[PDB]
Amino acid sequence: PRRYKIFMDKKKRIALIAHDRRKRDLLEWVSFNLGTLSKHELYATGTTGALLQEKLGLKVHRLKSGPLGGDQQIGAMIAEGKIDVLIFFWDPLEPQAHDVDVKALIRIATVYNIPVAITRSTADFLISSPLMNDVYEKIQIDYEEELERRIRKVVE
Amino acid sequence: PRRYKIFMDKKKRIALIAHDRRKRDLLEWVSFNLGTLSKHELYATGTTGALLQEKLGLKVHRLKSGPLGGDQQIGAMIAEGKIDVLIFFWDPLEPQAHDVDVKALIRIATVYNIPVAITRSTADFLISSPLMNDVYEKIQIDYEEELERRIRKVVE
Amino acid sequence: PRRYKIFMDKKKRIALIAHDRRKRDLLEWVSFNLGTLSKHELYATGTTGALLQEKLGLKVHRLKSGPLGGDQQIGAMIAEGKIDVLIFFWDPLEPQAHDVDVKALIRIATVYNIPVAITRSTADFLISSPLMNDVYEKIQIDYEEELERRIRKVVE
Amino acid sequence: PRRYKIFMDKKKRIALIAHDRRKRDLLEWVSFNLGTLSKHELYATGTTGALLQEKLGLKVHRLKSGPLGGDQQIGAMIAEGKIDVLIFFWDPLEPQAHDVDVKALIRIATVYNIPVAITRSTADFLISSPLMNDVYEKIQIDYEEELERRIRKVVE
Amino acid sequence: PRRYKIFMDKKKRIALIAHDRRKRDLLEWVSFNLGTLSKHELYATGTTGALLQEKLGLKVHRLKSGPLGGDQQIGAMIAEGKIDVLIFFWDPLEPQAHDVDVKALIRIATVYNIPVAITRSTADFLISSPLMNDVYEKIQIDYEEELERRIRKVVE
Amino acid sequence: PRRYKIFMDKKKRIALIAHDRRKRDLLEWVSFNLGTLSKHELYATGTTGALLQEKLGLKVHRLKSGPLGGDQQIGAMIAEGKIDVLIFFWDPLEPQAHDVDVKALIRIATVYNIPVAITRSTADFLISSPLMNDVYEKIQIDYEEELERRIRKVVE
Ligand SMILES: [Cl-]
Ligand SMILES: [Cl-]
Ligand SMILES: [Cl-]
Ligand SMILES: [Cl-]
Ligand SMILES: [Cl-]
Ligand SMILES: [Cl-]
Repeated sequence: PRRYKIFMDKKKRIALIAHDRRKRDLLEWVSFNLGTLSKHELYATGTTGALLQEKLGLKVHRLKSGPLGGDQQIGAMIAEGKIDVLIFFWDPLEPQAHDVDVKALIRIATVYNIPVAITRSTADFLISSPLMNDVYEKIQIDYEEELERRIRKVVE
Repeated sequence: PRRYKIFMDKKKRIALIAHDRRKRDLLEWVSFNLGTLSKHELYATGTTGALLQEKLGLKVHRLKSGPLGGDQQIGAMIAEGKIDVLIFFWDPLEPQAHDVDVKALIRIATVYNIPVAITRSTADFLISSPLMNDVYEKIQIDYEEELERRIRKVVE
Repeated sequence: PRRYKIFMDKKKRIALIAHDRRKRDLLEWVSFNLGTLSKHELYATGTTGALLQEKLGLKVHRLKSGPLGGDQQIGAMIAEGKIDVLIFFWDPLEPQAHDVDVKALIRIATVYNIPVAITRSTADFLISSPLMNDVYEKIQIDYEEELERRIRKVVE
Repeated sequence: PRRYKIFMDKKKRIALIAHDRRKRDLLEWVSFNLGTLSKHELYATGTTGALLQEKLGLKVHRLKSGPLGGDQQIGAMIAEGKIDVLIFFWDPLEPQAHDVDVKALIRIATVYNIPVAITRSTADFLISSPLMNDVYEKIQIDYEEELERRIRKVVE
Repeated sequence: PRRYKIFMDKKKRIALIAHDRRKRDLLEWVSFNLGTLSKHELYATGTTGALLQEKLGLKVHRLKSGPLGGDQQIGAMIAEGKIDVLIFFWDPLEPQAHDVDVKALIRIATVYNIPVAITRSTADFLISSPLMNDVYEKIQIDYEEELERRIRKVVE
Repeated sequence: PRRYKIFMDKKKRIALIAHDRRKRDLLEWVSFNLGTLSKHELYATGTTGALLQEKLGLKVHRLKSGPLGGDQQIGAMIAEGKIDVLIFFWDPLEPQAHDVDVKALIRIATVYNIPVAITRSTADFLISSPLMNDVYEKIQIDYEEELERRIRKVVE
């Protein structure tokens, strides 16, 4: 399947997500990077969103709570081009029973090949890339072509 | 947490999904039950929906290909109250690598307690119930309250 | 592989299962549906079973505790035709470490295409279908034919 | 919870299972160790058992095909005390989609602390141990007590 | 792919691992089997290691804490031949969020076909096999040959 | 637990990994970014590394085949501080059965908070950041302290 060269916009649509024991960490990261982040459009799952607004006076579009459908809302937005950078701080050691599934989100982000930070150090590289504030070129694999060939083969 | 009651409408919004080797089975099921399904609003992932339009001339709202984000569109729509019945025929023996993930959709259908058929016989019971064509009462567990309080104790 | 038309009995063999935080919910559901349920034969995992007997004076065959083998006993019973309706209320948000695996049970129920309720609203549709108290027709996929063709190919 | 001691019998009840690409390996292992295995009671999933009967003239109790419920029959029998050794040769590289799930069987073997060989070399150590042909002592953790008390605090 | 006959050493390199609620159990097992275990070289994840040294005066090489990379250190050691017996007592009912993943470790042990105990009764058979203190023969599947044929096919 | 600061070096130790159907993509990416990658120390799983040596004459340290233990070698090296950037191009649609597990590597990269690219566009942001070629500060959560205290309360 084909690899296409696609141009991406200067102003980004950034989804901000954190597992519960990473919420204060995300808050702090956002707080040191306010100047750059305030040039882009920002979204968050419900509770992280409230925290940002409440502790920073930040302007963010709030989706539903991650475990109550907010994770699928943001995944759908990725697939519709309405989010194009994912920042997801997650708990690799003691995650809550309800803490949002990292897999499905990173998967749909990989399908659409968008920038993803799943470590805080990755987010620091992302936010300081010249590509953050500029137009840039990305390679989109033609997964639709691949998928349909396979489906037709099975179905006949 | 509290359990509270919601009355659901007579006319349903029904999501139809099939794993690749179950596509023809779901087509045969829809074809045999058209009189009843034609009273309702029908939705489907990309390829299953085209197949229904082509083979049956059925008026179905087509979403993206399931593996390319249609699954998450449908999950988002369940959480938003835009879908209130899920019919998903799946492959329990030989699923393809890309076959739509059953767990995440049944998870979100269960959070919002909507009727779900993940076997063909379950589907025959659903469509024959008098509640298919009438309003009925569902119990909605107050997951937002519990969740909010747990998140609080962690972030605190 | 072939799809066979198979007739199923008027009197059902119903397995009743609940994750810990759904046990009181299952109790209440059973309590509003006693009249219909008392026409069929009923089974439960060990602790749910005891609860039903203790809080309702219900007659139910008790298997082992779900996490100590009761889940496999009921799956085996499905595969031997000794259970033919599954009612499983489960915890989509805060499940216990030991709470019975939903996947394996829904899988073997799909192999044998029996009616399954994994939401309480699904159970209300099931119990009110005319098929609940009548003989009905079901489609059994010939999974055995499919499996053996595949196995022989690998083994030579 | 309490740990208590159970004496196990000299004559074992042994479940033999192999993933499709390991079927010939298990046949060669059984064939090389017949003198010892012939002293014990032998059980197998559907296709592995037929193969042993055909190729070696071995008296093996055949269960259902593993992917069609034989795995759960065997898990139920472990929990019931009807199987007390599990020999399972599995494919760690290229398993088929239907290949029997390793986790659920080792889970239940561990709950009931029975000897388990999930590598061929482990099997050579098991069958050569003097405990293969004698009675021995096993520690059984009182999982029912702990479980019961946890379920109680939740339902309460 | 080929099955090769490979000779293994009399003196073993044993990795000792326990989930948190099995740590005291592993301690006790080691304490009844000190005489045999002291003939071989012993390794453990960080915290289990400390416990053994602290409660038994045992000489063991300590890797990092299992959840902080110790599990991958031991898996790498298996793949490099530096560990050739795995003893892993694990929690089948109430595992901690951080408790070491059993799957990846048993998988790499199966790739390299080494003796594995994942039940305490299995460990008692292992430690009493004459093969424990002797040279023995093992069958190594040529997984490398298989893998490369597959990779070349995809990549072209 | 405490969050503390570590300064990372100008010269990076970079692990390069690709699922089989992404091997050619990673080769094209490395080829386009050679000027920058040649300033750093490069590591790769077995087959990806040979391909880079063959096609680009690149000096890469080759580890074992990913599915035969190279993945765990790399995870061990991350935990040991021997790798401080992970570039992993993976197949979100049609992964092979043996394709390297994404979760375990991103888990350990997150424990030790190193920069991670699991999409090609993330990789273009990483390599263009001024932090690629300078020293930078990372936050290391004190996971060993928390873990140690939790293990203690359990064993106690
Ligand atoms: Cl992080
Ligand atoms: Cl079905
Ligand atoms: Cl429900
Ligand atoms: Cl093996
Ligand atoms: Cl055990
Ligand atoms: Cl990508």
